[PDB]
Amino acid sequence: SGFRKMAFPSGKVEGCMVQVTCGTTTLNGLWLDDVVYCPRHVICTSKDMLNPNYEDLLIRKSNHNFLVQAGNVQLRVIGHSMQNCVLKLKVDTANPKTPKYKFVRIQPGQTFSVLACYNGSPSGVYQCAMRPNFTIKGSFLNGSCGSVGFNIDYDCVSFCYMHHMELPTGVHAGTDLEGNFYGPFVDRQTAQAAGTDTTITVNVLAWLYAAVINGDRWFLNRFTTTLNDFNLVAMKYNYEPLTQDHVDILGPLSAQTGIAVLDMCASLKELLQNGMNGRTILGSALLEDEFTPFDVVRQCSGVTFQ
Amino acid sequence: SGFRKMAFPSGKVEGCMVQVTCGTTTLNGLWLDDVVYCPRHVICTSKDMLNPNYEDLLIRKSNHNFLVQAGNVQLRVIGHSMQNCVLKLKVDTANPKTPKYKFVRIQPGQTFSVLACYNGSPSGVYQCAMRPNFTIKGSFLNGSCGSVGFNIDYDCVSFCYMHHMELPTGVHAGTDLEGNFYGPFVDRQTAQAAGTDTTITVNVLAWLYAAVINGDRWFLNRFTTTLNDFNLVAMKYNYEPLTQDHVDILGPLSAQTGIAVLDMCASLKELLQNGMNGRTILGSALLEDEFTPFDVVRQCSGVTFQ
Repeated sequence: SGFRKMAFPSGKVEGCMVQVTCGTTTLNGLWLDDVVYCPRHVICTSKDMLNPNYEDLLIRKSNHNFLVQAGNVQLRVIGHSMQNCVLKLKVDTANPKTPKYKFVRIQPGQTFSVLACYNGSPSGVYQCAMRPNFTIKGSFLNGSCGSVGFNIDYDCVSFCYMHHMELPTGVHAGTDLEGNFYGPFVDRQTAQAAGTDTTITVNVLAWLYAAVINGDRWFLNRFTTTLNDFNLVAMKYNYEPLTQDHVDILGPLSAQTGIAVLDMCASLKELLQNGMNGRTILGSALLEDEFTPFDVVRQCSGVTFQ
Repeated sequence: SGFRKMAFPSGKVEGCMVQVTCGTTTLNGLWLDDVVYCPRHVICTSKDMLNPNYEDLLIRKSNHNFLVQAGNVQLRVIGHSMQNCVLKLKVDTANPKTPKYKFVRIQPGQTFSVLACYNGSPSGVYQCAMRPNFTIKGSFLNGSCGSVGFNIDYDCVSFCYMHHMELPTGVHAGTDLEGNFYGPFVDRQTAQAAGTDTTITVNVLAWLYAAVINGDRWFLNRFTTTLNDFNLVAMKYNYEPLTQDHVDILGPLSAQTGIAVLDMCASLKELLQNGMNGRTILGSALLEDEFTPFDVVRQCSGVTFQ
């Protein structure tokens, strides 16, 4: 038993991390088959970033202007291209360590693992969630740009995130691997409003199920509630409204614990309205919303990937 | 910026995980050079576990009684032997993916990464702390036994933990890679008393420093305190006593932030006596003790390993 915030094993992703250098700037790139993916702002200087015209900036660059190093192997750049906010550097040799992979645009409220990298070398891996406002609360220092987030689905690495910038408010923003930002953000050094963030209600309920599986009763109540009436309380505490799609997602957790979803909603309702009274759930003094229902079933059944 | 509970990249360790099966039991093994290391209790049945005579049990076993699976290739076991509580299965072929590695016995309060595994397949990775009572609060289901914990020190994998058992109270226990348990525990299915656990005071201070580095300084108070007077307060709240060794270890964080170690203890003293009053520190409503001072410096300077 036990419950932890678990990241996917990163081996398959480590093999794809390269160092990409253009002019003075060095960040991380993703080498799959014979293409390296990296944030296009690698072609910028500190002052360019205030208002870059990326097309003009890239025109002054040629293939040989790009220094791509994969460990100690020098890669040869035979093409360069801009797709939305990502740069696709065509290189002469395919990555032999290329895993089975696809590019995926995830939904707000889904989770993924991040392999934080500096100069193309992996330093850590951690789990996180794409917030409802399309930000992520991560750990990215100078030169972490181009680090990617991913899920593993059996043998297939699903790349969903590439890191581009820290907002003035300290949260993080980035693109899918086709270069479309999550949210309203742009790769330019200006103040940028993230939305009002909300708590991912379906995730919080999945975590309450994880609590019961592991021995925590105490929040279980004698009440129940209705879908319509729970969302009234949700709106007051800035929880995402619950839909029937969400209730269906919680079916298996419902069936294993024997606790109907609206009964768990009633327990959560009392928690929002009266707090936790300085007691904890699965060791936490707050309500946790960074486990999807799939994350909970994986950790409580032991799904492996090889 | 940002701060996360970050695990080491797991690639080098994934390459060493195999599946080891004996009778009905299947758990995980660590294939380094031509030896597979796994818990010796794989040679036990459910009923054997009540009181195993491991010497007699291992005498009755033959090489062919050990089915070692590495991906799709089954390895041929040409020897078996017991070193304390770990079983050493000599195999026909040396692991071509063997990293530079050492076997290390860690101290209570240090941290390490766990590659949680089932049937020899990596399923997840997370950071954890060896508690002062020599247990770990991990996430281990049936067949996770033999999962290992480790640190990376530049290029060398330092294996420090092998998982063996869940205590009846739900916490976890295991050995170093020489088969010596951490703590008073034994590999037999009986009630086993773990110690009184305490909070790792030096880790909490490291995290408070991590908080200041990242912009959370509401808890900074204007006072100081003495080492003797702080430990008096610490003992009342089941914190580990702080030593000068601990103060010296926090030196670099002290110098980077401009907050003397004893001033930070004064902040912590107040935090223990009046709680957090519904504020958070680095997103958390409780005081975190699973980051060592080295963990904080790694994540705040961006040290990589590849």
